[PDB]
Amino acid sequence: GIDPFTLNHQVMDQVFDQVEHQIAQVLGAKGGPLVAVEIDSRFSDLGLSSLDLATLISNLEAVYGTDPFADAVAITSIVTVADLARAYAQQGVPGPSPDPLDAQLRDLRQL
Repeated sequence: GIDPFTLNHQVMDQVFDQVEHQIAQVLGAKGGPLVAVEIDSRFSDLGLSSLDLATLISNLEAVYGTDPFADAVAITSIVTVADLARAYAQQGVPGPSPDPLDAQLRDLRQL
């Protein structure tokens, strides 16, 4: 039986499996040999180039319909599989304010 603590691993594994399938899709479509996706592996090491990495993200975005720019604001922080998976693993929790105008109303307590 799963616990809250192990659920963090489950959700991380969940997005990992998704990413793995998408990586195989990318390399498979391009006609390149499918490399084994290790969680601590670098996308560039798996065979994903700068453009392919961006494509991989978009392929995952098109799955969930979500894409956090909060923590994943720095594309250079997306190096290993765990880095990209981490971003989408933290899905379901309100982080930044979706609207900056109402966020302004929260700060602006004066006239």
